[PDB]
Amino acid sequence: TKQAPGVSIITAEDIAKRPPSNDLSQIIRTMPGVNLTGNSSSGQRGNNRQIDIRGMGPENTLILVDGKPVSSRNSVRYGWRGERDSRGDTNWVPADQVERIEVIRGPAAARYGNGAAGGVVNIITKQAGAETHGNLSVYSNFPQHKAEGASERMSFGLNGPLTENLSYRVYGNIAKTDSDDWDINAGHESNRTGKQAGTLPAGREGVRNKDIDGLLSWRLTPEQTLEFEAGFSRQGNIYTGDTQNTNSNNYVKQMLGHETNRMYRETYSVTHRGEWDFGSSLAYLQYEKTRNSRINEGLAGGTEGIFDPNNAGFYTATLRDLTAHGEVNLPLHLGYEQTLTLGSEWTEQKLDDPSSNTQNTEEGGSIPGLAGKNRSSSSSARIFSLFAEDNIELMPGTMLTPGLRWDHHDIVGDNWSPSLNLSHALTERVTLKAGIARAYKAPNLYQLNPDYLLYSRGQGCYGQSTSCYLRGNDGLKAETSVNKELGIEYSHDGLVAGLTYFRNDYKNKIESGLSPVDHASGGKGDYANAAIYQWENVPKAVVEGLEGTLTLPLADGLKWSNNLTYMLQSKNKETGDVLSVTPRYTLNSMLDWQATDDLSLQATVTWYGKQKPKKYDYHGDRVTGSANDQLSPYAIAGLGGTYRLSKNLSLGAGVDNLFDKRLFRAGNAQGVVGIDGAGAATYNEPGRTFYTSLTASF
Ligand SMILES: [Fe+3]
Repeated sequence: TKQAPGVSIITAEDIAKRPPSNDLSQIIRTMPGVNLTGNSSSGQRGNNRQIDIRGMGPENTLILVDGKPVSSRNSVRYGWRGERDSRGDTNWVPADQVERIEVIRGPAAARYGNGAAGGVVNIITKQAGAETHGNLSVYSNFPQHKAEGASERMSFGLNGPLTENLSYRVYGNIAKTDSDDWDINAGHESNRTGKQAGTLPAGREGVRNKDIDGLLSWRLTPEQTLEFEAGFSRQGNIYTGDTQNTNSNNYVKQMLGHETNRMYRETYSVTHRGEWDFGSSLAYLQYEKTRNSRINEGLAGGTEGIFDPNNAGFYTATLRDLTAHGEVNLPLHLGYEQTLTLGSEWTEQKLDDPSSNTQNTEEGGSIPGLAGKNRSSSSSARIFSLFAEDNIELMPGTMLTPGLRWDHHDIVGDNWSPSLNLSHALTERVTLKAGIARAYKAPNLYQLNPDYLLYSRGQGCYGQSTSCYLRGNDGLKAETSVNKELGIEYSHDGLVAGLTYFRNDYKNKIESGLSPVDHASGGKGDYANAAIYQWENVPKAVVEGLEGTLTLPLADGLKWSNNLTYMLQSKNKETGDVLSVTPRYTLNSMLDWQATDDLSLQATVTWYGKQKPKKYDYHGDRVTGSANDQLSPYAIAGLGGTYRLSKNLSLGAGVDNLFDKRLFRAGNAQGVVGIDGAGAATYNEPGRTFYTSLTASF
């Protein structure tokens, strides 16, 4: 099936029947245990939501394409409140060239190591067969309300042999998601007075995509396959007024409807695959080079994450990420039947960011050990990793899987991530699964870097009103999490009923600090001798909830599917505030009718529970008025169909959000001077939207 405890498959056929506008987050987020959330609780860049597994935040969600990491978002400045002005890393592969998506949550994902603390999303592409095939896929949606941005998408694939031992596969995508109108949130905004009167919290940023991938497979012997692939992708946005704090200036307005960030992503990969008697082998080299070109922003207080009109123009941040991986897999025959996997991994992240490191110390006064001007643009970390998984058959139908991962991070030091995964047949229809693993999170190159320096005159300083600096800290420990999960599943004649409890005990979550470690010397007026905070390790945090799935065959042609997320707890145990903001629950419900041999029909309902904002502001003081606002439970219904015209041509058509339930970003979560908070009202939910699709394939 598509749902075991801790794991979900999305198939090409699923993607086809619930087409995404553009980004895959749309369909990935409907898996149990998965939300579409910001990383922390500020609501900053709140229309830029990314995949979150079990409320661990999206920085703890590792995105792979065919087993190879995507790290491109690590090229976007990481801000004071743990958000990047990034659309995430699930929009690099076009929907219609995906074979399947694998989502691995909690203890079963730790084995993947750095940044799999929430879990892994592996986006798997269609490959060549024994013959040549190819496809041409087009999708086009049509919002009821014009304010909301429509999406258009055209991709092709082409795959097959060249020789007896030479296979290839190529695809290309062109797509565009129009931005929401600059004024979509007008009349819904938080109360804005004085200087900030007239300001608006923005709708969804638009994106233009260009994706080209080529792969050559070379199986130069019976037991030896060698793969070369290159990826060229380009996302340029369509700006619609978004700023960190929802303030505006003149440069912002000048740029409405213009490209203000472009990401170029280049991937080259060498992969050798072995199969012989003793067992299996895999090793790969990926070089990911990301260029993040965007308009200079300020790094101080209310000027953090607005276009800086004193330093107008684009800079380019450059991420060179290098990944090499080796695994062999061994069948073994002993007192217990088993399979042993042995592996090394090596990664290098070089970040050149010529803008992030430029906050100067004149106003707050200077910081011993930090040069106020011409600090290095450069950050880097290498992790070396060794691991062995043992997949032990005790008695047929029962598997015990212990694995040890050891990682050497060249700054933070040594990590030991042990794991144990049990699956037990209690019956031929019932399976119990238990798992406890310690997953691993390396500090990001922003958190780690003593040259990375933000400033506030007070409004963003914890436990005071005075000026303060926030500073990078190479003294940081890595974040570790003991992800526990206990689950049970009945599966028989496509009847599936399962429920999982998960608890992740979260140690040394990295976060803007609560106590000054120091005070600077000198600078201007009341702002002089500002307090110094660094990126700190929070001792303890907890997430806890329930994943459920229930699939009933109503009739032979008719299938009723349901996935449930219920979030019990999400607590920073130091401040007692929430980590993420997620709906209390999420129920996704599909009815799938095979109405003919040729016609298939789909009704879907998604129910979102209550959403509560953070209780405390940047000061650590309790928020008041509209900063407390919660979002009521709501549902989104949709109908669709796919009418097969020939083995060569299929048409799709449907309506997302049938009953036109809409939500509007009112701003960030808390109040600032002149800008009331918006609590949980931090994102735009789009209204009724018609769509059509056409897929031609040999
Ligand atoms: Fe300020």
